[PDB]
Amino acid sequence: APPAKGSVKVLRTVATGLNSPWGLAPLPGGDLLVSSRDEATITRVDAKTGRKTELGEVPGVSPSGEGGLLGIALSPDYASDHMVYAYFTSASDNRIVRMLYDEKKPSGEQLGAPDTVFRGIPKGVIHNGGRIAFGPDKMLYAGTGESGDTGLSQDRKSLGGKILRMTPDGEPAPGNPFPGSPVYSYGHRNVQGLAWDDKQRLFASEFGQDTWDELNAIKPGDNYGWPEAEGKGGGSGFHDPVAQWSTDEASPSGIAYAEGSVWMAGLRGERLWRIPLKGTAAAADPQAFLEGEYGRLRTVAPAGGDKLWLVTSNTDGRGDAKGGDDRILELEVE
Ligand SMILES: O=C(O)c1cc(C(=O)O)c2c(n1)C(=O)C(=O)c1cc(C(=O)O)[nH]c1-2
Ligand SMILES: O[C@@H]1[C@@H](O)[C@@H](O)CO[C@H]1O
Ligand SMILES: O[C@@H]1[C@@H](O)[C@@H](O)CO[C@H]1O
Ligand SMILES: [Ca+2]
Ligand SMILES: [Ca+2]
Repeated sequence: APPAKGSVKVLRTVATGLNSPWGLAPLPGGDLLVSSRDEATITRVDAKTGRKTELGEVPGVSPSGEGGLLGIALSPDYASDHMVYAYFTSASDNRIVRMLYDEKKPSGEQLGAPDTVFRGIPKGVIHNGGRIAFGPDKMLYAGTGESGDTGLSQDRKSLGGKILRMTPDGEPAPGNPFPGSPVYSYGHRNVQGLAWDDKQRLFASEFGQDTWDELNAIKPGDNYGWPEAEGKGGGSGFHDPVAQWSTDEASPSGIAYAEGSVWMAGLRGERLWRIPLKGTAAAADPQAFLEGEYGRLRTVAPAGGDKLWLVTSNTDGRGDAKGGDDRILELEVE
């Protein structure tokens, strides 16, 4: 369905001056919530003006290296329950909490005390994963990393190097591949992107080491090969990527599905990748857009129809931040 050749138009800059923006949760009314990894804040961005409101600081966050306040996601029933979920690196682990958001409260006081729904994910200075999202099945999904310990990914008993699927209350999701376990898929290095297509099939981005970054089509119980395999050609028993990229051209974090393609934000690549899909295969060659125009790109989210939100990441410790960084852009895509 999507054309082989795509396009990306930057309609406008929506907001500026964000610090280490990471998680992005589009609100029903058109506004955005954005987390800061290193400041541990969640901030509301007014879509029209770019005006920023600090909701508050998430308690218990311990930023260091790639860890800190990471993915955020609205409850599937957010419109009525006003619950915001957050994945973050604590003193001891990575974990997921939920907080009651009340926009009628003073700035800084808008987040209720966190309810911890899931704990115990391995942490390190690197490879903490951190992207969370609710699937069309109303279950909570989380990408993790192996924390720099390559031995965790293949170990079904370790929460490191996995995609997890749980109830919103933090219990293993009914119908998961392994009895009593929140593990959905394994053999992952570091996963910071999740998105579903129109047929409710999950895709995930992944950072490779020095050779191949990945876009994977995720099936429950499948083994994506890390650390014995990296990129395509993993061998029998391993599930290969839909597409792979050199680490200098990608190093991908967030992904979004829109207009029949996966859109993938590249950090080191400083570019937005388009992967048009036919079923769970690439329909045509992936194409990159915006290379070096806005620096590092971390997060991309659907804004409805042919529109995307895109978040830069030049303030995350590995960029050269320019005046006004980091920013959110509005894109119109094909
Ligand atoms: O191979 C690379 O050049 C490269 C670059 C980056 C980056 O641009 O920050 C990451 C990685 N690799 C990587 O493997 C990884 O897990 C990772 C996590 C992050 C992040 O900032 O959260 N960046 C990177
Ligand atoms: O190193 C390059 C950088 O200069 C920019 O072009 C983005 O892509 C990276 O591979
Ligand atoms: O039928 C598939 C549809 O599900 C979508 O993936 C686009 O490609 C078509 O061939
Ligand atoms: Ca890498
Ligand atoms: Ca793999």
